[PDB]
Amino acid sequence: AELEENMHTLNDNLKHIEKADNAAEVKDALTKMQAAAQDAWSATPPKLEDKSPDSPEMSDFRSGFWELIGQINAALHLAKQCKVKEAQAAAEQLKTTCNACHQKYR
Amino acid sequence: AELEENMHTLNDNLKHIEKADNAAEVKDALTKMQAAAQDAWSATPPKLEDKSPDSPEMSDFRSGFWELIGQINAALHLAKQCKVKEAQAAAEQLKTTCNACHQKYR
Amino acid sequence: AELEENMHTLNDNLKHIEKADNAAEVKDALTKMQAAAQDAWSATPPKLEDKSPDSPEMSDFRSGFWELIGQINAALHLAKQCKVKEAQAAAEQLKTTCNACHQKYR
Amino acid sequence: AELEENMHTLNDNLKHIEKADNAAEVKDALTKMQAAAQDAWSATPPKLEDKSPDSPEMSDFRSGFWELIGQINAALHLAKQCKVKEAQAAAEQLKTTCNACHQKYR
Amino acid sequence: AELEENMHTLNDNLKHIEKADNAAEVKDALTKMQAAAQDAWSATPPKLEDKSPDSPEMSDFRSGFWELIGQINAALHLAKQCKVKEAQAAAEQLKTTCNACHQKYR
Amino acid sequence: AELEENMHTLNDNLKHIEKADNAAEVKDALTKMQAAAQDAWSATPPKLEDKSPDSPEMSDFRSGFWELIGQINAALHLAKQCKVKEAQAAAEQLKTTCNACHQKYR
Ligand code: HEC
Ligand code: HEC
Ligand code: HEC
Ligand code: HEC
Ligand code: HEC
Ligand code: HEC
Ligand SMILES: [Fe+3]
Ligand SMILES: [Fe+3]
Ligand SMILES: [Zn+2]
Ligand SMILES: [Zn+2]
Ligand SMILES: [Zn+2]
Ligand SMILES: [Zn+2]
Ligand SMILES: [Zn+2]
Ligand SMILES: [Zn+2]
Ligand SMILES: [Zn+2]
Ligand SMILES: [Zn+2]
Ligand SMILES: [Zn+2]
Ligand SMILES: [Zn+2]
Ligand SMILES: [Zn+2]
Ligand SMILES: [Zn+2]
Ligand SMILES: [Zn+2]
Ligand SMILES: [Zn+2]
Ligand SMILES: [Zn+2]
Repeated sequence: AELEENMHTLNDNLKHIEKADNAAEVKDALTKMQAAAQDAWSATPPKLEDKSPDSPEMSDFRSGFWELIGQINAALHLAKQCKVKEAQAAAEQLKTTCNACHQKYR
Repeated sequence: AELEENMHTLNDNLKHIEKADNAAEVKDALTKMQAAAQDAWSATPPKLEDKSPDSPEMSDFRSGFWELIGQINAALHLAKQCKVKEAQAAAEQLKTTCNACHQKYR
Repeated sequence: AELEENMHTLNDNLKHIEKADNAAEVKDALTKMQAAAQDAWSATPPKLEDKSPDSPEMSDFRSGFWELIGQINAALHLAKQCKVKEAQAAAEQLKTTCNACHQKYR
Repeated sequence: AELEENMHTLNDNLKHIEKADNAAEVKDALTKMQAAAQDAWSATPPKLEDKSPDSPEMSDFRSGFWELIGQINAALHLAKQCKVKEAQAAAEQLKTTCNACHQKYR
Repeated sequence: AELEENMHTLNDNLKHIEKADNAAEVKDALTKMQAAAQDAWSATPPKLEDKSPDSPEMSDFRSGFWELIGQINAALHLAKQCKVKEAQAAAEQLKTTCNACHQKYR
Repeated sequence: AELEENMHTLNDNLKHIEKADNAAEVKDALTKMQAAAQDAWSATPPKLEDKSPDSPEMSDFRSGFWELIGQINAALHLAKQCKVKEAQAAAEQLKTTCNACHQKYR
């Protein structure tokens, strides 16, 4: 999908996680988030169209999705442990990574 | 899967592409390669276990899979155009990227 | 996904079909369209939140996706016959069905 | 699949749900039911082959699968809440919807 | 699925192959056949419920699906070579294997 | 995949099961094992390349995967019952079947 649709997927599933009433919903939403972040990490955003693939900006953009995906997976592990509230709190913390990328490259 | 199993998947499917007799086989194998490279780009290899995630080494390791995946996708586009020989030749060129990573980090 | 994300999926894949250079791309995009239309036909749109499920409006809304999905499948059959231009022309004709629903319920 | 195979899938999975000993089995079976009902709602049954797609009969036939799918999803939510007995009881109630369609159109 | 539903899947997809107008349909149907045969080879049929798993009957029953799956895959290879008529003729030949099993164990 | 890659998949997932901290991990790993065993049961191993498909050796090789898959499924049922330790103990017992095949045919 387009990068912007991956972003809508990330945003909508974060909301599902916040309002989830059970572990299965949190796991389902985190899985959809892992997939969207995977589809996005290789894209090139608008504000970076004019840059060498090896530009530290592109490398930094990637690192951001690398960090996000690591955090998504850690929250998913908590959900697999049936620690629903802890998984939801970890999902909240993701937003720091969303925000840090958006501040630089959105 | 473990990083080493992703590597076996990449290696075996390159061989299928070389010996393929039709576009469907080349597409199938390139698809399996995209998936293995996706599963690998987030891993941390042995020779790099002692490094900051932001270490230019980890960033470089990622860039290598970024490059590989771009080339896999370009070869896949050729196969979707039914340009089997051209796709096979592009698959050959991938090995430069395999080799460059292995020289540094394997 | 939310109804609005199904709509983004339909819109983006129509654009891929228009600019496609081969049958595989058209088939891939039509498949993603079938799936989005399937995810949408059971939803309830905003302008209809206040209506009996059996309201002729909800029945009409459904009929619209029923028609759309039939047309998506017919275009997909053309693509499976490798009739790329004909499939692209059929994809264009879909927009009449998009438009007719939007005029009533969007 | 043919409409009659979707019906066999619905019937067999209802039986699995009745005899299930755990939530995972109920969820698995309800998921297979959602998929079969999705594959069926767009079909046209024998006793209706001679009717305008907009015939209130075809619209009614669709509404029946719309209702069924809503009930399947509600039972699935109960199973995700680990309310196995409640999910099984909701699966029983589905049969009212099966029966009402069959009385008219089977 | 139940063994009898795997059999319905095999039967219906053979019919799709006979009436197919393009390679994609033949491949799609053969793929569904491979999956049904995979789901069946491990089952135990009624007329054999009273037999040691190592009974030469169970071993023979398995061999039959082993043979069938090999033939399904060979027909699929022909379809990937875009040899539609040859794939359809190979699909016809499958029925010898269906028949031989049914004569013994159905 | 090649038979040897199916074997790596079986081996790696057994290790995940041993070190699992929750049911979801055990189920995920057992599912990957079922799939690898399914991909392997139809192969022909090196030490048997020179044998009639109906050779009691090939029939015996198959029986071994038949037994393995039955045991994988039984362990999976325990995991679906949330009996994690019991599922892990059943996964241990699988190794008897791995070993018996390897002694004869590896
Ligand atoms: C970089 C490493 C990013 C991370 C991590 C996340 N996002 Fe993002 N996002 C990023 C960019 C470069 C853009 C602009 C894309 C464009 O086409 O302009 C966005 C955009 C969004 C949007 C708005 C989409 C739109 O309609 O234009 C949303 C709602 C959004 N991003 C959400 C989001 C969330 C919730 C994330 C973490 C869970 C997240 N993004 C991560 C870059 C990056
Ligand atoms: C880094 C960016 C790499 C790219 C691109 C590719 N490979 Fe690789 N590979 C890499 C590492 C760090 C390692 C060592 C992993 C370990 O556990 O030691 C490997 C290993 C292999 C192997 C051997 C696996 C084994 O049995 O130990 C193979 C056969 C292999 N890699 C193949 C391969 C191919 C064909 C690639 C391109 C198509 C490729 N790799 C890319 C790192 C990287
Ligand atoms: C009813 C039967 C519809 C059919 C067929 C299609 N669409 Fe639609 N669409 C419909 C509604 C009720 C809405 C409003 C949803 C809302 O939340 O307000 C929409 C919306 C769109 C949009 C805008 C999405 C947004 O960002 O708000 C787009 C781009 C769109 N729809 C596209 C689209 C296409 C391309 C279709 C056919 C291929 C199509 N829609 C069909 C209802 C219906
Ligand atoms: C209409 C909205 C239906 C709903 C809801 C369900 N079924 Fe159905 N079913 C319907 C029709 C029109 C038919 C006849 C199809 C034909 O080819 O004649 C059927 C058939 C069945 C059958 C028999 C299949 C056969 O072997 O001929 C079964 C066992 C069956 N249906 C089961 C079933 C169940 C369990 C349902 C709810 C969970 C259900 N159906 C819903 C139409 C509709
Ligand atoms: C054994 C190795 C078989 C092979 C190969 C195939 N079939 Fe079969 N089939 C087999 C059995 C033991 C049974 C009886 C199952 C039962 O529950 O009684 C069947 C049954 C069928 C049926 C009828 C299903 C029903 O409604 O009762 C059909 C239509 C059928 N089988 C078709 C079929 C086809 C087309 C096959 C090859 C492509 C095929 N079967 C292979 C055992 C075996
Ligand atoms: C026969 C019925 C087998 C069963 C059951 C299992 N394995 Fe196996 N395995 C088998 C063969 C014939 C071979 C040799 C394949 C070859 O190409 O030489 C193997 C090999 C392995 C290996 C080594 C793979 C390699 O790198 O060469 C491993 C690690 C292995 N098998 C593991 C394994 C496990 C864990 C099993 C049960 C859970 C298992 N195998 C079952 C044949 C059979
Ligand atoms: Fe659970
Ligand atoms: Fe083709
Ligand atoms: Zn797109
Ligand atoms: Zn809920
Ligand atoms: Zn692993
Ligand atoms: Zn391996
Ligand atoms: Zn070939
Ligand atoms: Zn949502
Ligand atoms: Zn969107
Ligand atoms: Zn293209
Ligand atoms: Zn069919
Ligand atoms: Zn059970
Ligand atoms: Zn069943
Ligand atoms: Zn059936
Ligand atoms: Zn056709
Ligand atoms: Zn291979
Ligand atoms: Zn864990």
